[PDB]
Amino acid sequence: TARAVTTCRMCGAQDWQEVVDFGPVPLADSFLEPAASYDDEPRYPLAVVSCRSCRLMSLTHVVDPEVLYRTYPYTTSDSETIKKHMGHVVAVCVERFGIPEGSFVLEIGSNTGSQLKAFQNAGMRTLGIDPARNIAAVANERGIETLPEFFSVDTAALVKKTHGTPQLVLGRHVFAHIDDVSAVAEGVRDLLGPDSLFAIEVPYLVDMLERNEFDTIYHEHLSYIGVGSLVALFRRHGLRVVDVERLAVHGGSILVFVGLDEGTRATAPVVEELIALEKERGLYEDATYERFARHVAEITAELTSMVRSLRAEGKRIAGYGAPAKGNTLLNVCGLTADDLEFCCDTTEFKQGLVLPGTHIPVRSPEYAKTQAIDYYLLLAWNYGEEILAKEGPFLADGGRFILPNPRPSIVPPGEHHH
Ligand SMILES: C[S@@+](CC[C@H](N)C(=O)[O-])C[C@H]1O[C@@H](n2cnc3c(N)ncnc32)[C@H](O)[C@@H]1O
Ligand SMILES: Cc1cn([C@H]2C[C@H](O)[C@@H](COP(=O)(O)OP(=O)(O)O)O2)c(=O)[nH]c1=O
Ligand SMILES: [Zn+2]
Repeated sequence: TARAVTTCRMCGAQDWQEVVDFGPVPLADSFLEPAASYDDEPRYPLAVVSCRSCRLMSLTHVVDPEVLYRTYPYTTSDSETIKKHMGHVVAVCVERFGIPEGSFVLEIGSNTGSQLKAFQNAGMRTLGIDPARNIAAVANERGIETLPEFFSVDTAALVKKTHGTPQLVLGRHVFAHIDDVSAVAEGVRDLLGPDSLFAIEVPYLVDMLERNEFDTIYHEHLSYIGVGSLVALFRRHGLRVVDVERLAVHGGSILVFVGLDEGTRATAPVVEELIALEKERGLYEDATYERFARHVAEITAELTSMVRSLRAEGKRIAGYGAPAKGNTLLNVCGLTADDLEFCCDTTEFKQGLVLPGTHIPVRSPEYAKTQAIDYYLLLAWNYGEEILAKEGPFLADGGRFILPNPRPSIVPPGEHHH
């Protein structure tokens, strides 16, 4: 079973309001071999709570990281969107903070090592840390040195001893996946020199609330983060938030730079600005999260009836992409193989498998192109621009997409938008 949250990860208080509860839900990245039955499929409570002190949003429970990540088989996206964004991460880190060539960049949750590869092409020394054994072996094979472990205070000390002081420590979409964020902050503090930086990229709570991105709630995602809660945490570990960049990726994200409290790096005014913006948009008030809650109920209900209505008219519907978040979407909406006949997905490992809970089949794009699908529910909506850009033939044939946020809508729209 999953361990229950007592006190807050960031600020250490214990005072939260309930925001939404989806009950027991199977793990979003636990895809299944098809056929037979699925009686023993594990399910865990999926509910979110908001800490009234620092306003970290968090799941009620913490599924064991060993279970989640040790055989995590899914590689970093090889999409043009992510290739470009990884190049941008390098650019921002190097150019904004003046990291010279030959500097050392450590990455937490480095996966297959593609982000590090880009840092190596910019002339940097690198090292990865990722517990997915399979994936770490691929990175190591490719020539990108990766320790096959979770990040910790002791692994941090092993890195310092063997590899030295990093000019940059990077964690992309991994900081929200770690329960003991205090230990990370400690390992980081020990690692950083006077002008070293700790940069983390996470989905921005402001964007999640405003665009009603409830499908981004899943067990892997323990935290849902704003700038406020991070300052609260780093205060308690001799670390200080020095800069933030808002990004379009993954439905609205923040790339947060953190340095030693008593180090070289000055705090930029942007940090205060975003903290003021968070207050100004109701993040410290109960109503905001009750409003989120009904938006979810509204979107969930109108998404299912929209799907079931179209099916009743004799239209065929499939899912486009089989991302982790799509499995929250379809489980919460209670959709099944009768509603979506398959989900197409470019991930070879996923092809031939079946989705968690809903048990919808996952098929290949080459198969999908042989089927007369009228609507695709766009589950990988964070890649909307890239996806729509290569689906001209489908759209030209009168095919349509259903987007789940900010509100359910049909692409193409009825008129040209300027
Ligand atoms: C969703 S992925 C992020 C992959 C990559 N950073 C990206 O942005 O595409 C989460 C990755 O972090 C790894 N991970 C999870 N918990 C970790 C921890 N405590 N320390 C280091 N890596 C971790 C997982 O094995 C997985 O490869
Ligand atoms: C960009 C793109 C992604 N996909 C799929 C590949 C991935 O399995 C999924 C995107 O998942 P992603 O959001 O990158 O991560 P996660 O594995 O946590 O969901 O969508 C397509 O099928 N076609 C596409 O054009
Ligand atoms: Zn808190």
